[PDB]
Amino acid sequence: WGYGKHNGPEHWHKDFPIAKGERQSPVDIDTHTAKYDPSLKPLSVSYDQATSLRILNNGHAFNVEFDDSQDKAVLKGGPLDGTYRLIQFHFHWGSLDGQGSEHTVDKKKYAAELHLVHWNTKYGDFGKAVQQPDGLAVLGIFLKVGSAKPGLQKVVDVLDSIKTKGKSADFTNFDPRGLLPESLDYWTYPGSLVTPPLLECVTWIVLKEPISVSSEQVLKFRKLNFNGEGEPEELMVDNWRPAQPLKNRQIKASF
Ligand SMILES: [Zn+2]
Repeated sequence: WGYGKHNGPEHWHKDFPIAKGERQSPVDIDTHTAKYDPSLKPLSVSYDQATSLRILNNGHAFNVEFDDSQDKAVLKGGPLDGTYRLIQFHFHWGSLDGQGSEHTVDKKKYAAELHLVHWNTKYGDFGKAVQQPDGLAVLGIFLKVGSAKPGLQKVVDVLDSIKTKGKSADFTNFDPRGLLPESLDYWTYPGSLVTPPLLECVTWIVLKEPISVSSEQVLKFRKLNFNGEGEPEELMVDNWRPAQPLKNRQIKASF
């Protein structure tokens, strides 16, 4: 599985039948169809005590991992019930500024998309959570090309060290609060992971307001390799999946 012509998203179903399930992600968010739900509570992002450990290239993206042995970085409120712990955050981008996001807004595609992954602590470990319908909460943030995101530079600068698959590097004292937009207005629907196993255990929280990054920032992302060290170089670009059918599900808005 990958994003190539032969192992791309159109092929995942072979291996992962759930690929053509009822609550697959990503999706196109029709803003005219989204339902304003007044019963929706404000998001509660507590990341002041966040502990980042490292960054690694897993061959499909680069993940910044956090210490989730305690309620240090959590997400609550909104459409959620109980506390969700931050375990990792990563991105999805394109070969061009014209594509890269997972989710689309009225068919519009962004440069990239940030996923902050949290797991329902009632289930004890990530592993068990991914086996429940209310197992995960993923915070989705759109990235547009414009002005630099100061808070993102610490990450861009470390990319050289994890160019190939299986590389990792210590990445302590990184504050995720620097990647958040000003407003926390969101869209929410019941979905799945956007990559295999594509388990349907995610509660998506898509922020309305995108953050901007400079052309130079996103460009460094495109210098990554899907391949392992000493193998033919395959640039890590377009690690996104085509939008899926909403199939009855309803997209709710907090605004
Ligand atoms: Zn993702």
